[PDB]
Amino acid sequence: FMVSLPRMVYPQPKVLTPCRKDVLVVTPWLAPIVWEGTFNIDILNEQFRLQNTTIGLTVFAIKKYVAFLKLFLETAEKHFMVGHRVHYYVFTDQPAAVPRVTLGTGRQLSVLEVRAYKRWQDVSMRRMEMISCERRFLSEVDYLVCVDVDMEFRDHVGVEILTPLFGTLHPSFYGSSREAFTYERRPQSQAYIPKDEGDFYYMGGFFGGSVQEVQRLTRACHQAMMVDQANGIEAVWHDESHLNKYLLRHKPTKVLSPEYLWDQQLLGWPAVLRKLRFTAVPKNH
Ligand SMILES: O=c1ccn([C@@H]2O[C@H](COP(=O)(O)OP(=O)(O)O)[C@@H](O)[C@H]2O)c(=O)[nH]1
Ligand SMILES: OC[C@H]1O[C@@H](O)[C@H](O)[C@@H](O)[C@H]1O
Ligand SMILES: [Mn+2]
Repeated sequence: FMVSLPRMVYPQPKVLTPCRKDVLVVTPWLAPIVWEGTFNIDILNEQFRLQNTTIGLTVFAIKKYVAFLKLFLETAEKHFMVGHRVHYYVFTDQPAAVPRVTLGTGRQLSVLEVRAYKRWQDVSMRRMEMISCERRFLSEVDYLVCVDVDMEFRDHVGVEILTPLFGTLHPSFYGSSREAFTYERRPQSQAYIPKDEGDFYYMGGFFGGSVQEVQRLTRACHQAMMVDQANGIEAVWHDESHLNKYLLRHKPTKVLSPEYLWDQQLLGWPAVLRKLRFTAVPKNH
């Protein structure tokens, strides 16, 4: 049950003027595409705080990638869901290497020890299995957001993203035609997508939703990866290829624009991006 919003004074939405004319702001299945200009964060904050929303954030930091946690967590404290309840879940092979970062009120961090795989591909792929921590998340958070750790927040990432299921437009492909997308193209893989299919190319480094929908997604991607392994095939972009297949066949209820996962060194700051909110930290692969 949702109580009434309080009185609020803000600019009237004008029906005969779009918030953004340069970009697509709603998918053909009526899911908002979240860009700056399209939302009033004060209305959204009221709606979500009145539900006492708790957001879980998962991040994996295996092997050398523990070095990214300090900046990731400190910048998450300045920009990710401030004002709301947040539970960080740090999955790592080295619990003693997790930095002690100071958290704001209503925010907590859990360290979850996992095994390290040798190949960076298996580390990245096995997050789907590891996420699908099932009973624990249902009890502790309302939404789960799953991200890469080699990143920093530079601007607001808030409750405008929350919805039953979302993916994020990959920053290298948002202007690309679908035949250029790097989907898995071999019909022998479960992740296969033909050249005449595909809405968007979603980034493996930032997806989320309600706990139920995220567990559906991660279970389905982990089962599809197991089928490929048993067939001796590994998708071209690993868990990202499987997430793309899943989101083609289960449309997300919101799509985040590339504001939400950007790489300034590789792609600069185009005018269609008013804000760069969560951005790659340069590293040597
Ligand atoms: O040795 C590794 C390799 C991968 N990762 C995790 O898997 C994510 C995806 O891998 P990566 O960021 O290397 O992929 P890229 O963004 O460079 O394509 C990393 O952000 C970490 O969260 C990790 O922790 N340790
Ligand atoms: O083609 C897809 C690839 O695009 C890269 O630009 C990104 O660094 C990889 O992680 C994978 O997403
Ligand atoms: Mn990454």
